[PDB]
Amino acid sequence: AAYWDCDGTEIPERNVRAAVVLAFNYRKESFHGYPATFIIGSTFSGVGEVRQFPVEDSDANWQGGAVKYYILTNKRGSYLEVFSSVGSGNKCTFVEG
Repeated sequence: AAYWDCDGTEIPERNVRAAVVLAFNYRKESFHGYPATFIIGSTFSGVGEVRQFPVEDSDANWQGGAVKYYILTNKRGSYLEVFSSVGSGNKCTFVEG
């Protein structure tokens, strides 16, 4: 199975896919503070509405507390990236299989 490598920790692909659909399920900042929204006129304007929603490295979906990893996505995931809440090395790498 594919996965994302976040600074030496595997984020399961199914968790990222779950975060895409959860991100667009909730009103802005209403599910334990998330999702963040980036609407028309924002730095994401050209890709359509983008949302930020946290993701776990474990067999669970996020629902409160510290945010260590997160996704950015548009509704269809035609834009989809995964990040860790660190500095320089924040972007996670997609690994096929």
